Amino acid sequence: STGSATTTPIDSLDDAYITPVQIGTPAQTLNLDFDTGSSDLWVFSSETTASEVDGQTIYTPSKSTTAKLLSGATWSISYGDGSSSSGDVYTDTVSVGGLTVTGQAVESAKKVSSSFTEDSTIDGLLGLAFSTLNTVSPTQQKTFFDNAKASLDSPVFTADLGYHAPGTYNFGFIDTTAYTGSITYTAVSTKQGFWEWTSTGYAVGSGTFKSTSIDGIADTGTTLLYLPATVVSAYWAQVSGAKSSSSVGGYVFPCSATLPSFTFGVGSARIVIPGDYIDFGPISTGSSSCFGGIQSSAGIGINIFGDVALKAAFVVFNGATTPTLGFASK
Repeated sequence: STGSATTTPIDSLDDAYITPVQIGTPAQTLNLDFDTGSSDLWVFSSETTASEVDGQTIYTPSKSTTAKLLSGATWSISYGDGSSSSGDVYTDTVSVGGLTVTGQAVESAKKVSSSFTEDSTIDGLLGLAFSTLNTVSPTQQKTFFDNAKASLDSPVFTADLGYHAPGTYNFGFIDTTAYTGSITYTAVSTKQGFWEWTSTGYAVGSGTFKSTSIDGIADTGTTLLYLPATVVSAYWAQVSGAKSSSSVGGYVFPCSATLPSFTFGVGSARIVIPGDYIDFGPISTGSSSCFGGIQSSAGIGINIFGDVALKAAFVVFNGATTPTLGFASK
């Protein structure tokens, strides 16, 4: 089997992407944030504290004839931006772009933190990291991809995120019309539960390529590109007026700037992030100070190839027995 679903930016900055997901019988369609940095499929629901729901579409298990309470199971998760949610668990039928999993753990939110409440466009998350990170207790649950893998034509999914435009998540096949040139595959460590890999270096604009190993994760749930402070400093030094602001919480730059591109290495191959991808707009409405899309990972504890990087590529998440990551230009 295969699945193919369009994923759509939630706002004009590509702060995140939502993908429609069918849950239950009859289908309840929720717009979920496909997150290769986590491993829980959770949703706003009929069980979510009413004051914490503001415009999201909710899953109502009692209206689904295939929903079953997973007795005793609870979940609780926190993300790198400090947001969180928790609740109990159902199993139900979940379909993405024509691909159907029965008995998928659907984690029903009883509580969500303010950032989720305040974001009316995201109805929940669909985790695509490794199932070892799944937070369900006392019986850990599998991700949608893990549950689907054996049924897929090929044990892969691909992320094709758009810049200020829709893109595609495919399951079970590689769309050879969706990228240019060749796909370069690179090794993955699953030891931390992430799609963790090692970039072979970087360049800033038209500058020479610096060969250096950068360990990081391919994380569709993170907006920006988080890299070592040395790298990030080298990038922003090429932007007149750019500075790191502790008050704002990262590098800012004059909105009047034309940003240089940023290249990252995948083996011998190169992915070029156009400068425009690195502009995340005024720090506050009407400001002429703009927030940078490349930020320091110092104090995160890990480098993160977030959407800023991934949307410049066609990315293969290969879930074969020995997982690997593939990147192509597009």
